[PDB]
Amino acid sequence: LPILGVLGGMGPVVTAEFLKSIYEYNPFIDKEQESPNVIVFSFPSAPDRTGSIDSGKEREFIDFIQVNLEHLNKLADCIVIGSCTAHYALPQIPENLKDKLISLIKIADQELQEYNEPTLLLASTGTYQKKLFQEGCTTADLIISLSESDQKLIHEMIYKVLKRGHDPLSILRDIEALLEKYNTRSYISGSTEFHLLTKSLKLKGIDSIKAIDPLSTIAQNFSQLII
Amino acid sequence: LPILGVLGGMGPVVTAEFLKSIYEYNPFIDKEQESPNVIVFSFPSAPDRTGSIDSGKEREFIDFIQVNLEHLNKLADCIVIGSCTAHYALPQIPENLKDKLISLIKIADQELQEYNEPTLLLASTGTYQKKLFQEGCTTADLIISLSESDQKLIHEMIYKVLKRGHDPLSILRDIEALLEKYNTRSYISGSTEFHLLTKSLKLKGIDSIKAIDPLSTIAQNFSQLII
Ligand SMILES: N[C@H](CC(=O)O)C(=O)O
Ligand SMILES: N[C@H](CC(=O)O)C(=O)O
Repeated sequence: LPILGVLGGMGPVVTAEFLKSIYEYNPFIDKEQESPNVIVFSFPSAPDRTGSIDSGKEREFIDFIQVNLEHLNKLADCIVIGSCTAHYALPQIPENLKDKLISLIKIADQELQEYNEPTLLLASTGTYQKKLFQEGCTTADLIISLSESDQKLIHEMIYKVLKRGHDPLSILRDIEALLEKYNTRSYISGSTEFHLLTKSLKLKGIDSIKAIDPLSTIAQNFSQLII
Repeated sequence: LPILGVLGGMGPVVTAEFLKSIYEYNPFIDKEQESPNVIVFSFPSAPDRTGSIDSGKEREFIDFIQVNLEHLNKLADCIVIGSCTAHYALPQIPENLKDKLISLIKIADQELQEYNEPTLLLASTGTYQKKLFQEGCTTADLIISLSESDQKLIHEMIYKVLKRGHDPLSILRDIEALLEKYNTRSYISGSTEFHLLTKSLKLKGIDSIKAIDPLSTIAQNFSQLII
């Protein structure tokens, strides 16, 4: 049977919610033996991703990712890292451990190709600084980049609201204002913590915003993707 | 840093919710590097626990638990199995793999000693048949056992409602009626799926019922228990 391995804890709140999403979107028909097999390493003790970018101890962070990829390579058939920012480590990791990896950057890119409309990349300054989406996406011309001022406001939303488990709907007004400002009906979850907002919107039946949210997509399409 | 290993997927819905509970009840102060480190094996492909009791393939089920305990023994400092029923396998597993194990039966027993009032064991027929609580708890005289008719109604709640992810509050009326019938203000989560009801009650501020719910307790007391 096909096993998904999640290297998560980045942050833990969204890591936990992602696991809920998997079984929410893959309900069983008769017996729960049908349902997805998943291994989660929720290690919040990973050194902060955006924090490690402003240090010589990117090295420390890349080691974290490498050792845990070694462990999960032995245990899982596909792997996901529960942080977009964290994908910056991948050029330093040997090609063999990235064999099973399913990139959140690539998943985002596939969705955006199908959607084919300008879309606002909501992400941390560190994700922006590492230019993961602009360098990684075939659809980069459809990505609207936040200004530096708005990047910091998003960083503030992620850390002061979403990572601390507060109601993701509490930032919806600020987000509609950004979408309205940058003149788009659509966002990319450049930070995985926007999985939490994506869920709260779907739950509330707000279908006016189009979320390109890789963790949602991985959950929805678990049967097809994991083999 | 201290790592909790969860052998779960039994069922997956409650396994996912338990991981949410851990970070809900252990919010970080400044940085999320503070937060709990957890490994989850959510394998719903485990053969049904109550189902395996009515077969010669208890053997198949005990092997599942043993191999996964071997894996988690190498990776974690404490282990929990996310099924009460599943604890029936433990007499067959060698003492060395049970070193790190934190029994849900024992955790329930500790809580009930402190509470010290008659309490209704809500559980599957298979948990009842294996007599895990009556044989395992020092406080067994405080446990009120369901009749066989009511055991089947609970089995129906677990499988038709809670395991399929439906609103745990949808069974609250039926549960108040059982507590009222057996003349008590208190239940034991003999099935782990009653973690889901315990959460939905705490969220709704219903403090009239006292839940002896081991997964809640493990989450609340993560710092103290995990070392
Ligand atoms: N939430 C992660 C960054 C992190 O907090 O590690 C991301 O995808 O951007
Ligand atoms: N939910 C489990 C039984 C199971 O479904 O495996 C229990 O604790 O009873």
